[PDB]
Amino acid sequence: KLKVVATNSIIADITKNIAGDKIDLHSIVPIGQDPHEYEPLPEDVKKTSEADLIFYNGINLETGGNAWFTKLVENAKKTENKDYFAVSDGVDVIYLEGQNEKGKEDPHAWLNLENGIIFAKNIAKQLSAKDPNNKEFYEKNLKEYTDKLDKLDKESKDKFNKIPAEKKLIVTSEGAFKYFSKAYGVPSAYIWEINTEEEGTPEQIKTLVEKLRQTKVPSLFVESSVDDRPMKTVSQDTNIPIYAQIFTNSIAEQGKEGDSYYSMMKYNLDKIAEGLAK
Ligand SMILES: [Mn+2]
Repeated sequence: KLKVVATNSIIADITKNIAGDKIDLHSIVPIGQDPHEYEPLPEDVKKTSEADLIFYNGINLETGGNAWFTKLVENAKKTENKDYFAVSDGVDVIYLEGQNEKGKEDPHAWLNLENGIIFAKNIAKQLSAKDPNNKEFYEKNLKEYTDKLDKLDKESKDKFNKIPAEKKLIVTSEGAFKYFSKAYGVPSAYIWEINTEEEGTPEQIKTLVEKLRQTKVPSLFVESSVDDRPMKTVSQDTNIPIYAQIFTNSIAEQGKEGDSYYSMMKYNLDKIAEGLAK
């Protein structure tokens, strides 16, 4: 079987939905772990060295800071667009502070379903190229999978468009939902910008509190993977409740709610549409 390596559980789950049991799949960043600044273990080094095909997010998720993915593919003698592929190729990139320069791409593309569809298309393309015997199987699965994501995308856009505009604001700790905001027409507000060193300072908290007091947003949200003390403080200082915990960097453990890219996004979209209609 084709030996495939995915850098994280989101990419691995999309790959499973396209390839099923036709491949030997290894995921580096485990469920619930941080896909930025991760430290690969010897098993990840060995599996990457043996892989036929490697999938990574790109757009600086795994190549910024410690550049753990760059070190991994360099030590494995794997070549870009031959052995390893960025599944984000083709997304309409967002840049930090709206400044279009290499290195300023915002990595959080999968938080809108159109980009999850692009990820899937890139995965199906490269699986079909490396394993042409299963090309028809991968294309059938790609069509079924992207139909499922597209239906969820259309339903959620219809729900957000109904929400009174004065309520439509997605508030999270990190500014990680800019792709979500662009796709769904829901502006973002947050405590700290992407790549901030000190997360949840008194200055950051005070700044968001002052912004939110001038809005009618009825609910705040908090990422399940972050320390919730900064958002709890914002919630108490603004008197706006935290409606739900939401997924950002990972799917959930198998058997739990949100244990796939689709179910993670359905959970987020359901909780945010519900919370903002309050
Ligand atoms: Mn992030």
